[PDB]
Amino acid sequence: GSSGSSGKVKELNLHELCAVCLEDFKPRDELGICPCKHAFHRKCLIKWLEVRKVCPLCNMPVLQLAQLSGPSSG
Ligand SMILES: [Zn+2]
Ligand SMILES: [Zn+2]
Repeated sequence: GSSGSSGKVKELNLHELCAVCLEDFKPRDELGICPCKHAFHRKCLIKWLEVRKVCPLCNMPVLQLAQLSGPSSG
């Protein structure tokens, strides 16, 4: 964990924080958006998907993309 509130900190407050790692999302790292209106770290997701092929937020089974994006289905 983190403990040591000290020094001047200037980090715009937001209402969006990862669920797997629980760390303020950063632009430097790519963000993957899910069909459940939930975004996560390209790493957090990929990994979390291995141990649990579900969303750590809504907890919905995301195996196949229902939406008709491309003929890459079959
Ligand atoms: Zn994360
Ligand atoms: Zn979700």
